[PDB]
Amino acid sequence: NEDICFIAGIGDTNGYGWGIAKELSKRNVKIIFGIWPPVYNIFMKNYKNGKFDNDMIIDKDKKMNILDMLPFDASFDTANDIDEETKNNKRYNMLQNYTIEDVANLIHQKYGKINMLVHSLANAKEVQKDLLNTSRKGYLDALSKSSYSLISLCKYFVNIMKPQSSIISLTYHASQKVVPGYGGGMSSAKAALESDTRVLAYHLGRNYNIRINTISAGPLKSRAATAINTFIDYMIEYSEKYAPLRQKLLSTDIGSVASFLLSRESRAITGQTIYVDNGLNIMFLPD
Amino acid sequence: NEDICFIAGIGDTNGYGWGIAKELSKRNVKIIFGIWPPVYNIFMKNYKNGKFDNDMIIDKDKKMNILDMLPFDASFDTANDIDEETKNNKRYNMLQNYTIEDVANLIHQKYGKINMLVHSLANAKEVQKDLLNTSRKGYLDALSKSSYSLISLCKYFVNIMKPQSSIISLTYHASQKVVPGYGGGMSSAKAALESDTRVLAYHLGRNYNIRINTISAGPLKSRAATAINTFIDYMIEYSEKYAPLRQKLLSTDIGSVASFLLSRESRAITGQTIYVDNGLNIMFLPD
Amino acid sequence: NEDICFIAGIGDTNGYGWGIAKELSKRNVKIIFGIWPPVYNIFMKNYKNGKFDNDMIIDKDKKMNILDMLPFDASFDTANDIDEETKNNKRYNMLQNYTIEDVANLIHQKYGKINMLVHSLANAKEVQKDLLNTSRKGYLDALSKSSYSLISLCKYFVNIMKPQSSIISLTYHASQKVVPGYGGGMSSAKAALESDTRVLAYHLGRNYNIRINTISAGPLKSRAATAINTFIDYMIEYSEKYAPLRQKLLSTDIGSVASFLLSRESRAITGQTIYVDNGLNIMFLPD
Amino acid sequence: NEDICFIAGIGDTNGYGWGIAKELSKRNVKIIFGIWPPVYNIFMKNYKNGKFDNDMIIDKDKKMNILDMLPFDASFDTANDIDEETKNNKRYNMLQNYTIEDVANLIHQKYGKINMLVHSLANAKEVQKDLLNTSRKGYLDALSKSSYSLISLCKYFVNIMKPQSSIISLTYHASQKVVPGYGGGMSSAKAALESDTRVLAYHLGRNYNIRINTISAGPLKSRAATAINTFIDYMIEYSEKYAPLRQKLLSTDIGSVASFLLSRESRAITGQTIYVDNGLNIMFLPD
Ligand SMILES: NC(=O)c1ccc[n+]([C@@H]2O[C@H](COP(=O)([O-])OP(=O)(O)OC[C@H]3O[C@@H](n4cnc5c(N)ncnc54)[C@H](O)[C@@H]3O)[C@@H](O)[C@H]2O)c1
Ligand SMILES: NC(=O)c1ccc[n+]([C@@H]2O[C@H](COP(=O)([O-])OP(=O)(O)OC[C@H]3O[C@@H](n4cnc5c(N)ncnc54)[C@H](O)[C@@H]3O)[C@@H](O)[C@H]2O)c1
Ligand SMILES: NC(=O)c1ccc[n+]([C@@H]2O[C@H](COP(=O)([O-])OP(=O)(O)OC[C@H]3O[C@@H](n4cnc5c(N)ncnc54)[C@H](O)[C@@H]3O)[C@@H](O)[C@H]2O)c1
Ligand SMILES: NC(=O)c1ccc[n+]([C@@H]2O[C@H](COP(=O)([O-])OP(=O)(O)OC[C@H]3O[C@@H](n4cnc5c(N)ncnc54)[C@H](O)[C@@H]3O)[C@@H](O)[C@H]2O)c1
Ligand SMILES: Oc1cc(Cl)ccc1Oc1ccc(Cl)cc1Cl
Ligand SMILES: Oc1cc(Cl)ccc1Oc1ccc(Cl)cc1Cl
Ligand SMILES: Oc1cc(Cl)ccc1Oc1ccc(Cl)cc1Cl
Ligand SMILES: Oc1cc(Cl)ccc1Oc1ccc(Cl)cc1Cl
Repeated sequence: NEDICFIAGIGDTNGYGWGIAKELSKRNVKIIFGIWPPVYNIFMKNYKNGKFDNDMIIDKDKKMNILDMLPFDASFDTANDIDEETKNNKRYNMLQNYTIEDVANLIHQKYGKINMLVHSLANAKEVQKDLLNTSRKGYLDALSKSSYSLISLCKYFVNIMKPQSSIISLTYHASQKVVPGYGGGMSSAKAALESDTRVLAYHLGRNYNIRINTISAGPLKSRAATAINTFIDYMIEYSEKYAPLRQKLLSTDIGSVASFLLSRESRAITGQTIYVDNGLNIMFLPD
Repeated sequence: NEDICFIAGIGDTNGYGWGIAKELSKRNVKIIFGIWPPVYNIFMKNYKNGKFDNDMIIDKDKKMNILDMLPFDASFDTANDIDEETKNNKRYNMLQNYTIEDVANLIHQKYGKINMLVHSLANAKEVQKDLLNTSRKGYLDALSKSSYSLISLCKYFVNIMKPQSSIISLTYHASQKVVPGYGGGMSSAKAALESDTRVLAYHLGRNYNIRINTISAGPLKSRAATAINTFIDYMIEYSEKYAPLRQKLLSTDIGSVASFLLSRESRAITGQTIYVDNGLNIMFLPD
Repeated sequence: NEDICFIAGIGDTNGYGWGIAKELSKRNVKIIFGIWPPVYNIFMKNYKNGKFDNDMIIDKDKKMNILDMLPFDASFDTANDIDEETKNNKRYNMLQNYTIEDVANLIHQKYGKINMLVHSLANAKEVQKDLLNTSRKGYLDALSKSSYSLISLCKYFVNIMKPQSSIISLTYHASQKVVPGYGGGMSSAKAALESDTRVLAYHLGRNYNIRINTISAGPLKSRAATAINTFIDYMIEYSEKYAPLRQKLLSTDIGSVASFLLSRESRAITGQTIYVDNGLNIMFLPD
Repeated sequence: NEDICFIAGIGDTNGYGWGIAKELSKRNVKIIFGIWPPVYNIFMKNYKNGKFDNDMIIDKDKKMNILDMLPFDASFDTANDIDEETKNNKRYNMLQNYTIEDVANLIHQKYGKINMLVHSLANAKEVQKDLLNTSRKGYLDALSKSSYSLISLCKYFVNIMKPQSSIISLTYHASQKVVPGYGGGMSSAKAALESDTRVLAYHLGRNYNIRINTISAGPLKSRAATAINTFIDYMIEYSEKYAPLRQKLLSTDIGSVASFLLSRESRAITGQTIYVDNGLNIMFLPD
């Protein structure tokens, strides 16, 4: 009965955010996209010109249903946080209500309360450097955008969410085991995020009866995966060769798990890291 | 084609087996019950007598569709393995073809290939003794009926299963953290079950493209729970007071997760221990 | 043969840093203290006036041996990071060579290379708030001082350390399980630190043949423990009542583990979180 | 008083038992060997013949001081438990008092109370079969000789131990992550051992103030390793290539950790699985 989900983190149809949007669409959930300003206009132009029409197809006689597309920057908690330089940057100057709090309000004003929230974003200026070579600023940058954004998303979205709502984010196993190449303190950020998921599950469960979990996804060749210098090709080849299930991992494989976790079906699951990675995580060595 | 699930471990309607059966029925999965011989004839009597009618109600829609109900003993792998005493037993004498292999063959003969397997059983003759006071015979019994039974189930059932099939079992957090009353080597059995789940995931995944996972449930006042040392009333009271989600854990809460994990929706998840306990496992201590 | 250890984080003799210093002293390791400027002068004055003389006693006819006491701020990586305001702050104006890099150099110039390094510090402006109420600045503050400080300590100290050197830090179980009261993103910081310990173990082991581990200590009534608002009294009472070993946890209990980990005895252990907490961590519920 | 350690699981000098014996000897611990009857007389022959002389050398200082060497079978708890076949066996007929209880009594009769206990043994009749092809008899054998043996050891040995005593066993990471050749239910046995370590820690800690821990060792080319499926040459080659610390793992590396955990130095550590594998366990995949 009128399910509304806000997917924070979508710049195209090659990431998990898209896969999550498709699977939720299949379940008749109304989709609102939160889009980072640097790519917002290139996203809208593409969409308008029907460049994603093929990607919105679900099976046959069923195509995706996007309720809304909003500019969104998870760096900024409230309008008062936006530094003057960003406020007048070429790509930010034409946009408004793009902070975490302002999007929360905008959504509420326009559609009332929502019941599903997705954290599908991450960033680190120095992802290309290893932990040892990461500067304090670069490290704090990764934690701020990749980790804290989650806590902020919750602080502000819980006011516009109904009890028994569900919140998921996306993580990676480099938090628990060493993955060379996953630098800039991204591993640090994922560890924090998985730990924050537990602490948040406590507060949100007790105070609001809201669930929060995180999906630790396997490798997908998304735009950001390529920014890591290649790393992602190796990860994919390795996973397809050594995982219990040797099959290509699709963004919709994650989508359908996200979808389950966001629905009332998973009402007794909260605070968990759920692995959606073809079982790779359970392996010790290659064979 | 429809789906067929064999559920091994149903003795009444107050356990997880029944709850898993209910949820799969919502999805129109044809259900087959594996019933432990000692309680087979009383179960049949209660069923005939319409004592479960109410518990088989799904909603205005339809009622639980039970394909078949057969006697099943996880203590014996093949007909050869049954001893004199059991063969000579009041309850078993009147029944036949209840060993793991016999049941595989019988299901297959009658209904063909299945695609969903549920291990929802456990036993430990010395459950009421703490680990230090448990005998070798007692300890190996717990592992035999609660642990190996899973490996046996797989070995024999895989020949009668389709590719892309799915298997689940039930575990408890006592495997990972000390739970004082959970004796007799049940903690040990659960630890081995959770690890066996991984190894099996590797084997079944690579060789047959079949998934296996385990659900770590919170407390439910079932026939078996009632036997421990009351242990279960305490566990339930503690969970409902300190879990992130303060709400009654129902057998159907686990059922709906079991249903997801047994469907194609979770095609990318294998070898995992999913926690369905209202988030109790994430807590360090009472708050 | 001339063992030199730099303990970063010591404001008095009530914290772990002191306990680690005593146990290392007992092994004839030369001790250098790194002291945060806000408490440096009050520390020296106390020491000079023999206020710690009782605390330096080890058994009989054996008293602690402190090679040096240096002002140290783990907020600043190099002299170029120190903001002008701090540089002229009442407590910082009379001190110099107190950044991570400058202490590394100072130590090297004065004593040559060292072989043991201890990270025994932590801080968070908003420790009193829960994760949900923690601001972005407060969260980043905790990660910067509590987590990154470790990575920085390593980046700069590896140049002044011999191969087969050992590095330990101190962590807390709130990283893995929820501990209400452990706020400000300290839990976040500890999770990062435990994950960073693994990544660092990889780089330091391969490139320098240096080990790094972390001790997850139980509750101790240190100065900082009291800053958490009481929380620590509850933690201590709980631990003394429910831990496998019901005995008072002493700073020297941690000291002797640190000491082992820093010695060549632990040459095959790296990247690990070692629990020194009277076994509390292994418990699920109170009894 | 001096310390006495019983080491159960010595068959030659190429295993972990011997390495643990060497390191404890450095500390002047009096060593008692528990030797599996099938290899008792060849061990005695080799010893008399001075085949171990070289391996008993500690340094210019002193040589390994072995208090006693007795026949020990972890397959039998008491004299009553030995069957006809074993009683009738070539190797056993000439020996006596080799059951777990008999050995406890005999040590106690001869030397009094001990204070250090080492479980360094394992067995699995079907180790060369993968888990899916392992029989019930095979699986329960692995658990019986490799798992329960620990619980038995404790039950019987605690009466002959001082308060504040310490116990260790050896495990392998195959319990937590899939290691393809580690069959026969050895992975299962190790999983149960690691969990049993926690439960035992609770019981022994509260009731007797006794600690128990387990060491998860990396690969060592021992008699038993040589039997697996060569599995062990691969494990060793992989470990030496990908572990954080690229150096040969020696039995004495584990020995020195065992020695620490068995001393008062580790009074605050219990119920733990300590990893001594050069940090191999922290790696996700080869780099
Ligand atoms: N792709 C993988 O292999 C993989 C594996 C594990 C986890 N993940 C996780 O999945 C999530 C999505 O990553 P992806 O792989 O889909 O890449 P992606 O190309 O989808 O990028 C994520 C999106 O987040 C947006 N974003 C970046 N900074 C933002 C900010 N400050 N505010 C708002 N939005 C911002 C980007 O525009 C981008 O569109 C990430 O959290 C990532 O850590 C990905
Ligand atoms: N009830 C809980 O609180 C709880 C919490 C976590 C996990 N679990 C797990 O869920 C599973 C189901 O148990 P439950 O809690 O529903 O209680 P239950 O008694 O309803 O289920 C146990 C069933 O196993 C059957 N069984 C016993 N020995 C058998 C044998 N040798 N061969 C075949 N069947 C045998 C019994 O007939 C019984 O019906 C168990 O594996 C249990 O470990 C239960
Ligand atoms: N005390 C406990 O109960 C407990 C439990 C688990 C872990 N720990 C960990 O042990 C470590 C030591 O804490 P403690 O309990 O001994 O408290 P403590 O009173 O010893 O405080 C730690 C020291 O670090 C110093 N410090 C703070 N900020 C610094 C900076 N920017 N640069 C340099 N030094 C700085 C402080 O002056 C203080 O003396 C911490 O990392 C803590 O997280 C403590
Ligand atoms: N070797 C490795 O690579 C490795 C890695 C991790 C852990 N471990 C563990 O270390 C321990 C010691 O084994 P190892 O590697 O030194 O090889 P090992 O052969 O030297 O030690 C095993 C010993 O156990 C004894 N034993 C076998 N069955 C017995 C029974 N029923 N009763 C009493 N004793 C019995 C054997 O006589 C043998 O001497 C084992 O528990 C093993 O699981 C070994
Ligand atoms: O978490 C990820 C894991 C993988 Cl294998 C690939 C991509 C991932 O996602 C990111 C990684 C680094 C940065 Cl800076 C940003 C993002 Cl979105
Ligand atoms: O695992 C369980 C956990 C809980 Cl809290 C309650 C019941 C459980 O299930 C069992 C426990 C012991 C035995 Cl002998 C048999 C079963 Cl079916
Ligand atoms: O980690 C700790 C755990 C406990 Cl139980 C007590 C004190 C601890 O140490 C700290 C906690 C918070 C801050 Cl802001 C600084 C420090 Cl040194
Ligand atoms: O646990 C082990 C792990 C490794 Cl890598 C090598 C040897 C090991 O030890 C054993 C393995 C199997 C059996 Cl049947 C008996 C033992 Cl003593």
